[PDB]
Amino acid sequence: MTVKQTVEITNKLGMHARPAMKLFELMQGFDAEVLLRNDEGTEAEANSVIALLMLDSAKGRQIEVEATGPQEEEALAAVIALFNS
Repeated sequence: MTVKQTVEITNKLGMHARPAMKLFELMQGFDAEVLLRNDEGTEAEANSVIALLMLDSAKGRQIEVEATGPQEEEALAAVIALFNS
């Protein structure tokens, strides 16, 4: 059913890497295509660390999370708890 949400960072959308990178390494756990973007117009497909570096400038912005696959919720929901920190 796809899942997508806009997580307002407090100053760390996991952008850093470890957590945002877990999506990917964890994606191997959740079958889902989690998409990370900033309402700013910055778009990052959970897997393009380069793209994640983009939202790094986040710090206050808001991210739009979108996952799609069997476990897109657990995945997007796992980041969220992370995006939500």
